[PDB]
Amino acid sequence: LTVKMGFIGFGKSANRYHLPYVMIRETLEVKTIFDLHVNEKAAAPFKEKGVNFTADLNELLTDPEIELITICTPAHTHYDLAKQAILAGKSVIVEKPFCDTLEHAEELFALGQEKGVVVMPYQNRRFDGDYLAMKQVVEQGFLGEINEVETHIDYYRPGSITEQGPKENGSFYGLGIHLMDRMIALFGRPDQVTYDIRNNEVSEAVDNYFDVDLHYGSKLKVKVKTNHSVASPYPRFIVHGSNGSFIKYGEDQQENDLKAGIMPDAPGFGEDSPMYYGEVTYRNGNGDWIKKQIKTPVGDYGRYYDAVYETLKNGAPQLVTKEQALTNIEILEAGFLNPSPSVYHLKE
Amino acid sequence: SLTVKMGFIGFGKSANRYHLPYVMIRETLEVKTIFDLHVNEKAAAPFKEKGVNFTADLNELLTDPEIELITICTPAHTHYDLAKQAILAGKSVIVEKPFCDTLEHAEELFALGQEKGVVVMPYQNRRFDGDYLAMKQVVEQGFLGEINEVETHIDYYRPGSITEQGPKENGSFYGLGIHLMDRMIALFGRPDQVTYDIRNNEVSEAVDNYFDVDLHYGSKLKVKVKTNHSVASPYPRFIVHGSNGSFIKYGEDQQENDLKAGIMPDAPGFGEDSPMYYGEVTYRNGNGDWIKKQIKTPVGDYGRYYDAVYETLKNGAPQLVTKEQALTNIEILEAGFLNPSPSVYHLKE
Amino acid sequence: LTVKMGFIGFGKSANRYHLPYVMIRETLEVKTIFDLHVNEKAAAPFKEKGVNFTADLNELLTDPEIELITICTPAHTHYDLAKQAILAGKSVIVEKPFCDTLEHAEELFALGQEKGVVVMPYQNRRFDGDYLAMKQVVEQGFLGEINEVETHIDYYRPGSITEQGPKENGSFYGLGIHLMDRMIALFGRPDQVTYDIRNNEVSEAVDNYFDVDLHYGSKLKVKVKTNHSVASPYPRFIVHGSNGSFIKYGEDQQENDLKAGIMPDAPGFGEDSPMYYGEVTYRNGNGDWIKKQIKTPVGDYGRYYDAVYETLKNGAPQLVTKEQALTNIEILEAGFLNPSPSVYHLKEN
Repeated sequence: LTVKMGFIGFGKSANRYHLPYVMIRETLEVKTIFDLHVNEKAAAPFKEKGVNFTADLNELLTDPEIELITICTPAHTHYDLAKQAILAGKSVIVEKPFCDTLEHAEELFALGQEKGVVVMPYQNRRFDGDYLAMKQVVEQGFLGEINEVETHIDYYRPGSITEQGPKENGSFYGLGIHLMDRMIALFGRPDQVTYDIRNNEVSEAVDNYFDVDLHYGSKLKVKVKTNHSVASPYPRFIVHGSNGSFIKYGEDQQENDLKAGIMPDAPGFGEDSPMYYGEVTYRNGNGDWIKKQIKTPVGDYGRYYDAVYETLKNGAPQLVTKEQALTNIEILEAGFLNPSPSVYHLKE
Repeated sequence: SLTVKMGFIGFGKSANRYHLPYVMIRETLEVKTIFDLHVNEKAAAPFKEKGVNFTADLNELLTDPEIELITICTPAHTHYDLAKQAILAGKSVIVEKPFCDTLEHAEELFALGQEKGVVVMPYQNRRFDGDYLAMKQVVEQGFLGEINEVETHIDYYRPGSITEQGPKENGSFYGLGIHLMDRMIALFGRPDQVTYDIRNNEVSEAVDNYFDVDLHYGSKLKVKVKTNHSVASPYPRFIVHGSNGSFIKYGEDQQENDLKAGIMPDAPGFGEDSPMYYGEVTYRNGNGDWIKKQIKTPVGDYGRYYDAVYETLKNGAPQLVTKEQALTNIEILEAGFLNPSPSVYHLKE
Repeated sequence: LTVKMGFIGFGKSANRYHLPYVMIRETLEVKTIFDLHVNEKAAAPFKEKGVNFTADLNELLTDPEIELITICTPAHTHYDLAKQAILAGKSVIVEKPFCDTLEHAEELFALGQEKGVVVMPYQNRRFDGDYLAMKQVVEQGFLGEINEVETHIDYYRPGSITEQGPKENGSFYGLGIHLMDRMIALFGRPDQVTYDIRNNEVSEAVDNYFDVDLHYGSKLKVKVKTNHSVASPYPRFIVHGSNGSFIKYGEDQQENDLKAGIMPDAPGFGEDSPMYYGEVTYRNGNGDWIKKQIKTPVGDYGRYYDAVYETLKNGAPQLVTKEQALTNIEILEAGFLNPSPSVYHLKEN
């Protein structure tokens, strides 16, 4: 059949990274959307087609037909709202931040398990085109024993981050979470991490820069990096193995396209530019050098929902696991355990 | 009966190239009869096996109630005369370039079609060239913001090709300008005034083989249609500049070349652009970040002109080429010869 | 022997396009520099080396040792200061605008001739690397009969020019002057001109855009263009002839290097990036197609001064002739005689 879901929040986030992908997926049915201040203007198209709007949370929470809820309200509300949806017996999707403490994250996963429902952080970046190309190469084996993966998210916005505040407001908490998440889901939990978190423009300002390494033994390392003053781009992904390398330039364009007004069903949406296809350079068993492009997999944030669907409807393992989510939060937090630059050994 | 029954007045080169190959593979467009004083029974045989009937009467075509659409591919000088007969006979008409011999006549045809309750349009297949559809897609997606300029070319490196003097109808502006401006007019509308630079840059007294024409829209935007017969290194096929970025596109639609080479519309990758030729957009988002992208060139298919006609006749879709677009095009075209080049012309209104 | 010179103005333009080049040349000796408000800091490096500074103009004009003066003072004051210098028996170099009125320019050229001195507007851009490459290709003949040249100077500066003012402060007077001067120096006086001058952002503001055509008969035209909203650049030069084309991307970096603090004596100064080397695609007598690159000649604004040295030390003919100067002023002014776009026919000369 289909999955009936509801939305807690009808703001920017829900209208850009969620509804567009979901309103096009028939396996998913947006029955109710909640918001204390629903923008009727934008609500109009949705009201037609059949979705119901309300400022009554209880109305959404106690809807016996709704089985999934996505939380898009501002950060501080997530933990409390997630608990209410779990209490009401509905599976839950939480946009970052998942919670503000590792303890609370643990509890959200417990309550979910104790109520027989799925609870997961929204990790749409697991479906960026470039990441998918990188993941595909690593899984296919071409490069052999992988010794290093470098992943970036840079900008040329000098002077954009000058504000002073808590760690929750810097780039590591805003961007680092996405980069590490998809690398963790691929390579697992690292044994140690090194941090270089700071602001290369205004020392005392919240961090707008980070260079974090995830160490797996002595052979493999994954580097997540962000710099707000990069005019000429680094590859989006760099992979080096015993048999070869994989270098991919160009970032997934879903976000930019969405900000420009292009919807998920427009011609060529999520498709990468041939000039940005990653290139593999490796040697086979015979010792010959093979050099080809990897057609970037189609970028599609909607696949996150397709995954939730499979989990709720056909028992498929959930996309984001408790271990991945927690490992991620631990790393994130340890980043401020000691003065940067620091080194941190993962629990257990 | 779900299809649109049509006929053809003329079985010459253009019909066998830009029309029939596309319509004979479309279930919705049923070609019932083809008129022509000299058919060539050999070139016709393959069509008769598919159902189309041939005749040299013309009155047989304009006479039966089954035919509701006629495309005129006959020589230029016969277009007005024939379009009028078809319209008066109660049929919608598609006329190849040129629509008419004069503006007054063009207005008459549109007026007649209107009082007979039928659709009348000039054939504008180049509104479906791949490069054009890419440029059009970019303008519609708004990456470039406020557009200030568009340059569109149809150039060749054929020195010594145009050398004979002749009437305006025989030159490059009349042969290619119409196409270039028509698709641009479809996007931006009727301009305020036009600038003309029309001549032959090899033999002065000969028919024009070169043109650089600017369509002005206010003080902000202008579209430049241009043609030169002595260009070794090609200009981009399209140049679009706006407040937020640019779109440059090299390479031309290959439908024509493929057709000439014997490749039919149903052939593998027909109309598909070469990746090395994908247009490139360079713009900056609201954040101020610069973005460089390639635009997967939309498939070129002149057959969509007939798909649009089908939707207009069978269903109620708006016609592709409007009366305003067609009349604005003929006017600018004729005005270009009103005064000796270089000159400036203010559109009526 | 050297040419003893003086400067009327110690502003930024004098410290950018003049002194850096002249201070590294033995043939040119900078004696005195005048400015109503010279800042000692920027002057210190000059004090030693032997150059004297004065706040009294007459101290420079009455110096019998000086034979050449360069006017770098603000526009409005060019005619008057140029006249005084000439009346003092000095040859002068005037930065744009040469004069405020045509009659005045004619007067200076007359005074100069009367009292045996050289009078010329400063046109350093006749030495931009790209222009010299285009110029070389023209002289060598590869292209055959030249049918068209397009030359640009664009920026991506949306919302930059927003104030209205005299035509004198617009882009055509500011940039067009340089673009046309070097084209006139090569192709001569055109018979008619085409004008498209406006501000593509705020119609009422001073012009920030121009597309101007110089017509040479019916075969050749030179297009000079400026647009402040161009994200993906046009070629710096485009040349098409009966035998081939020449496309040159990439602008001369002297201005940028100077702007960045690099002096003319720095490693590779004036040298072009191999990736920006212009390309010629032409056909030889045998019909063979030859694709070659043209090593961009070294850009060097100081060559304007070497040219001045040769003319007044030896007998060399001056770089900028009065004909070239007056023709330029004419085209410049005729661009505002009628509302744009318009057409103008140069006076029979």
